[PDB]
Amino acid sequence: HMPEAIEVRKVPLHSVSDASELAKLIDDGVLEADRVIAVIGKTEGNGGVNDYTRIIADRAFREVLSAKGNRSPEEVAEVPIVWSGGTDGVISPHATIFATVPADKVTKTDEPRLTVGVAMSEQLLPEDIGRTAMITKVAAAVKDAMADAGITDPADVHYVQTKTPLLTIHTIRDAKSRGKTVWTEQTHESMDLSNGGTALGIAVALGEIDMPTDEDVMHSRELFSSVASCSSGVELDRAQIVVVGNARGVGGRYRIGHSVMKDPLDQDGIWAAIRDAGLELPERPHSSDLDGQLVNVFLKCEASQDGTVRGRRNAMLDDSDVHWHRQIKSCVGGVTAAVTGDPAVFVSVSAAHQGPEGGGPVAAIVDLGQ
Amino acid sequence: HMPEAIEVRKVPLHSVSDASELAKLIDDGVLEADRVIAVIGKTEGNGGVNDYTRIIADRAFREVLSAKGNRSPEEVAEVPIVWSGGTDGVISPHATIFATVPADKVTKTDEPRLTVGVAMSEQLLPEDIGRTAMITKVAAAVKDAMADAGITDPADVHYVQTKTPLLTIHTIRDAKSRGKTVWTEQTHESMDLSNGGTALGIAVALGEIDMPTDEDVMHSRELFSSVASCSSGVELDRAQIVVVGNARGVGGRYRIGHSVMKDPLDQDGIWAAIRDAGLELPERPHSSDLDGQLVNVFLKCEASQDGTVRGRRNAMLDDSDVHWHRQIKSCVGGVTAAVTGDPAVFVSVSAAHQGPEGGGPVAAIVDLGQ
Amino acid sequence: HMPEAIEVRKVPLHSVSDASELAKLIDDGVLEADRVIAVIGKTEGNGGVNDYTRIIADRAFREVLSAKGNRSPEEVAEVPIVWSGGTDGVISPHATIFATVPADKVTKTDEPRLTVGVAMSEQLLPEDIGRTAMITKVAAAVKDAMADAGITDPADVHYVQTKTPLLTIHTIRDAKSRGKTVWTEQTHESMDLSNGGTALGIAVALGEIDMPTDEDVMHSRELFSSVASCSSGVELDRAQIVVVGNARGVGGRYRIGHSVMKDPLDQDGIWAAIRDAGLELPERPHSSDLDGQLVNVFLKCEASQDGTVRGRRNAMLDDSDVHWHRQIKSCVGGVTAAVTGDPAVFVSVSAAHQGPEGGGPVAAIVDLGQ
Amino acid sequence: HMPEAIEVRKVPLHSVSDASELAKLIDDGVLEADRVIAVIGKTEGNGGVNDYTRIIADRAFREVLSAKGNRSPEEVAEVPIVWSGGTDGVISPHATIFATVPADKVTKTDEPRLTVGVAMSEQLLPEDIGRTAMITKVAAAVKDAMADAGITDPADVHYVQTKTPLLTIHTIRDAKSRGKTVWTEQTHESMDLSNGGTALGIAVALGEIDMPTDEDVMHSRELFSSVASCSSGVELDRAQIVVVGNARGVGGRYRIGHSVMKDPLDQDGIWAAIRDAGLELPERPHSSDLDGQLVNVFLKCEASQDGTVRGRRNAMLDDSDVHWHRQIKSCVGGVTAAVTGDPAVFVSVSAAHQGPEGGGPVAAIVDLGQ
Ligand SMILES: NC(=O)CN(CC(=O)O)CC(=O)O
Ligand SMILES: NC(=O)CN(CC(=O)O)CC(=O)O
Ligand SMILES: NC(=O)CN(CC(=O)O)CC(=O)O
Ligand SMILES: NC(=O)CN(CC(=O)O)CC(=O)O
Ligand SMILES: [Mg+2]
Ligand SMILES: [Mg+2]
Ligand SMILES: [Mg+2]
Ligand SMILES: [Mg+2]
Repeated sequence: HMPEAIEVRKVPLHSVSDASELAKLIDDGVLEADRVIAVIGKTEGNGGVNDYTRIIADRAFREVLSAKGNRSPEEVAEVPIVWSGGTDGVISPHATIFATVPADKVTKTDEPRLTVGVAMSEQLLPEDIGRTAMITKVAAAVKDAMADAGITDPADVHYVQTKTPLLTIHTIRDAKSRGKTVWTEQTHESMDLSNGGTALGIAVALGEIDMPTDEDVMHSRELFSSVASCSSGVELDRAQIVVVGNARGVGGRYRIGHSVMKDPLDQDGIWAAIRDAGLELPERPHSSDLDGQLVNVFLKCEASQDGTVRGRRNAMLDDSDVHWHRQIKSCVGGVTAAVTGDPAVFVSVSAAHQGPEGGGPVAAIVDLGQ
Repeated sequence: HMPEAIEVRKVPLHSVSDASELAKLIDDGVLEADRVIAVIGKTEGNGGVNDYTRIIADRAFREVLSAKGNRSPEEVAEVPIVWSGGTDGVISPHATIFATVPADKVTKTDEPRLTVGVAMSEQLLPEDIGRTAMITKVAAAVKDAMADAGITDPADVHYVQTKTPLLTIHTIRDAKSRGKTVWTEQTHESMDLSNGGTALGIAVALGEIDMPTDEDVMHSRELFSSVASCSSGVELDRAQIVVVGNARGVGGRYRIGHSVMKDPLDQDGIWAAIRDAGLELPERPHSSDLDGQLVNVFLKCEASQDGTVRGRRNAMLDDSDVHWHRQIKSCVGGVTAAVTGDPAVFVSVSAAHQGPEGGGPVAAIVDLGQ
Repeated sequence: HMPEAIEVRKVPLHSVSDASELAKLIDDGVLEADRVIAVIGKTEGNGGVNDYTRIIADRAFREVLSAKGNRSPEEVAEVPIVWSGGTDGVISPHATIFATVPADKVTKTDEPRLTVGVAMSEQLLPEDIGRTAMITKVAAAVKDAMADAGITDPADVHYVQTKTPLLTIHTIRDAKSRGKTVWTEQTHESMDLSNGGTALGIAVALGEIDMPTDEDVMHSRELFSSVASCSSGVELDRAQIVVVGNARGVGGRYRIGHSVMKDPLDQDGIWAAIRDAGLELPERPHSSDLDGQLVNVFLKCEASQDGTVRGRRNAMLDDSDVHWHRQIKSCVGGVTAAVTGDPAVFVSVSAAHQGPEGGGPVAAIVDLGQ
Repeated sequence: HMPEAIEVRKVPLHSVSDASELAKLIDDGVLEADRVIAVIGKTEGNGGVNDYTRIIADRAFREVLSAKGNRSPEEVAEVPIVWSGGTDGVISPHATIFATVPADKVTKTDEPRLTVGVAMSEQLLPEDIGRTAMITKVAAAVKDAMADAGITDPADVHYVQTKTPLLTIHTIRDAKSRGKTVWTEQTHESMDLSNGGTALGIAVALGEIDMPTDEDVMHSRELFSSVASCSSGVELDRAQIVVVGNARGVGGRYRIGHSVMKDPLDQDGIWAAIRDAGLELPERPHSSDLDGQLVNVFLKCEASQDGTVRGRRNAMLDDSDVHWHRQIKSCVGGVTAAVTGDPAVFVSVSAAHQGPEGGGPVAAIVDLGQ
């Protein structure tokens, strides 16, 4: 329960089943396998429903964690690992690894430094998905995780990465066998609904919004969290919550900060996250100012329902050829990598209630040590 | 033959068949229909072979030019109009209109101001496409156009927008009936080949490279033009050349400049084009510095054959789901619109021999008047 | 109001903007432009939202009808013309033209022969779409059209081709300005909802089902019409109904029949439609038995929500790369063209409440004359 | 070297990583793991370059073969397993398993019964791919495999399933380091080239054609094998050949036959393969005649370069949205499954020199036992 200092490393994936850079970090003593508490990565699949790159990476990474540690494959299975597929354009497949640091390697400081808390919610039934029961169950797990990270002020929470169930053929039918209804009968739509409801639960937990109603979900886009990054996948019947923020008195060399991207072109929002994280930059920063101190950024993007960016129409929402999810991801990947100078960026789509409409939250993790 | 001063206006398309903003410019006396000499735009189709948005726009625009002028529909048919389809991500459909200015509306100056020259090459036979016969025929038409713009120094050419034939079922077979071979038998590939060969012809005309050989085409990517922007489409059996540069002693309020984007994230390359065009900007510019003085940028993009950007792997070239053409366009659309602050940007793909590999030329047109 | 004898001709489109075969039929005296009462065709676009091939064909065909007749372009605009885009696989672009026959060219018979009735429903408001108000307004227009065709027994209705509104940004917002809700906020989904609600209205009008409830729409797939073929498109704020059946005492040389395809592979269902239309065939027919007597077939297809065909799983519903609409269309295009021997077949997708789940209605028009 | 009797079983895949039906066949004593000599299956990925479903299935199947047998994972790695991805439309993921039968389970007969031979070619260098060196190396390995199956008359070869290298970034560059050229620089194209050259090598080995020249490859489509089914994938630097035919004096209960599909709608070609395999059927067969005696069919399909089927134009080759590979696969999947009544059919694309243009070979394996 007490927070520990964190080591965080961003590593490339050299192929779909590659975990060799994790293995290397362990071999070289940078981190200990059994101390890996979360992994959050980008994989090269389509970013849709039938994206099998997520399970390939998952197997490769868990295999390393089981092989190089004393944890059993069962214990290793409980480690939250979130793979956001789809690396359209320049986005480079990668994983960000979070591990606790042994006491004999930390210098405690009163400065804010990175902390991580993890929680699983109560079981999320198909008829919960996208409705206020999901919102309340999420909210309670987010408070659990926040406590687990040592954080009492929501202002010190900067990034809440989640994973929640989808609605499948199997679960839609289970609901129906019990005389329950589901919000939608399509798998694809349910990913966006699942993320959106979860986001609302985050927003409620952190005091960003009042408890909303069922009719708000997917509709009242003015209600949102400024720190939620939600993902979904068949593997669970609960929400997995990873809270990332800062705490004082922990030590460590990393710090997290955040802002929002107001729209897909809002580079200044990204720079604002980096400054918030504690890097001192010029008034007009450039990627060349970073000198290896930016570990990663994590952000959400979306096409707004109004079909416009900076007053100009685009055709993303009507495009039956290439889903707007993939279009906007590629676009924002560029806008983001142009700030960071590094195409290994965590850029995710499906952003309902995650940041303002047409935008998204952005978190930055920086290295403030020697 | 003598150059005239140019008025250039960028207008949105509000729908696929909309030319109302052109009609408005004519009604309001900004330009005269019969003085429109070129149009270069972005349309909302797929950007591929079966993109019928190009012909829809074409009809809409030519209808206005015929209705509001004294030119016959035949004369109006000779006006070069280039539609680059595919507006992935935020890119906004639009057209940039170039028109000559009556003598009683120009103040002649020795400063460099925008000039346009136009030429059609000799007939380009199917077995010419992608080979040195195309290169030589292009080169001669580019010299013709350069002369037509009043430009003697290639250093004053900043943007050469072209349109060249594709290879179709019909033409591949014509070649064969005469006992000729073609470079490739696939329509899709032939668009990229056609643009690449044309680019080489531009590079030869301007002294950027020595005359290459057949085996160089599509292969020697170190050979390229820094001003070529080439497009292709079934409508022609000749190359249409639009040379855009500057000349002194013409007058007008617009000026063009250029640079190259070294890779997809090279915002500084875009800013370099804008400075070259004559806008004085801060050392680290931001879009908010532009205050309506940037008319448009025109640039090419591509995924490099090495599969990497700033040393990080991406999976664009292996992606059988969404062609890398569309991925990179969306990405670079974002990177570009982030510089200009305006999603109406001319961003095109198919860049062989147009700028360095993985990059492309970028031209900027700025308004230096009151 | 009284029914007339019908001439029906299926013509290819040689390109996206080609109506030359219609022009030819008129020039050769096969039919009169002013007597064309409906056109139903397949166009080569993507079959999705951003399919601009439908408007191209529409313009080309209406231009012929206005040029070669005495009807004004306004009157010609009232002719129902339905374009179902997406010709995946072998499906060949084409149009089926229905025209009335002058009295001096008909031999009246008591045999059932083809008749067509047309109606427009009351205005369909955005909050009607997919709900019982749509169902009732449709139902009344279907009764209107049935009467217009001279049909009193629903058993003589074999094919009801419709066109209904979609929900757009504009209409979703109009609803909201009046304090109304809409069934869904996504354009793509609303096409399927619009067709499904319309189908239910057809089923109610013909006595195939009892009046359903709002919650049935898109959900109770056991409720369906065996003759409905519904399509949607922004051009209208009403439903356009084309009823095609038979009546006795009219004359003419064509007759229509129908059945259902129980699943995507149900060739026997197609053969059953052809027999029902009045062609005498062997017990096990083959395409070579048809000898030019099959004008066309018109049918719907879909992937079932259970993810299976003849007890075998497929992955259509999870496929984020190529929408199942396009997969199933291509599949059923083959299965269908294999029966008819002619790839010009009207195969459409979006089949909720149109035929049993995983299947669809199929109608056949045959030539029983000399 | 001497041929053995063969047991062949077609099993579904219930998910991407499922080999449970293979495991079940082994547990139930139907076949022995160590006697599995080839597996040929369909997987649910995109059927393109970035199809990771093939490696998932591969791992799942080899894991079973290693776990349930005495072969080492190294020996199990030598078993030819060919996964053809892309199950567009109704096609159901599945694997066909071939195993030898112990002598105490066979009744020797002079009737033709199924035999399998396997060979690996000499190393295939990048500059071999698509050229006559590939053709000769293939041809020799096909003769090797034919001998390994006990077949001296090519007329007894009915299906030759292969796997050959692609050209990658890595291999294209290796070629270049040795001062060699490659046929094409694009991975996607090289899959089709690789299959086409291999097919030609099969055709040469079996006496179907004379040795062709480099310029014939991909161009002279009148040259083809009537039994070749070629696939490609990064895993090899040699061709893997699986010859399937019949031999007399072996015994077993299965027999193979073949024909060709002349075009995508040629159901009679499929029925001809089934008859050739030895099933007695009515003059006009129907799927209901099969009564469980059809194990599987294996066939190739393609869009012809002339853009037509049974004299009607389609738009497959110009479609930049959904590649014609996927369109034609879905179409032919339907046409095929309609014959077999079973959506688990091996339908593959990339058919240059495999069957006539616009068509493909089709082989059928039937169970003639009790
Ligand atoms: N809900 C999700 O996981 C959305 N994912 C889906 C996927 O990862 O395949 C896309 C993304 O994260 O950008
Ligand atoms: N060769 C071309 O015209 C390439 N075009 C093709 C098209 O416009 O549809 C894509 C682009 O210009 O970005
Ligand atoms: N609702 C529709 O019109 C469905 N359409 C959409 C389209 O035609 O673009 C697809 C089809 O008819 O097969
Ligand atoms: N060359 C190949 O393996 C072609 N494959 C590619 C793949 O399996 O992903 C498609 C098919 O076999 O139908
Ligand atoms: Mg948002
Ligand atoms: Mg380039
Ligand atoms: Mg149905
Ligand atoms: Mg073939």
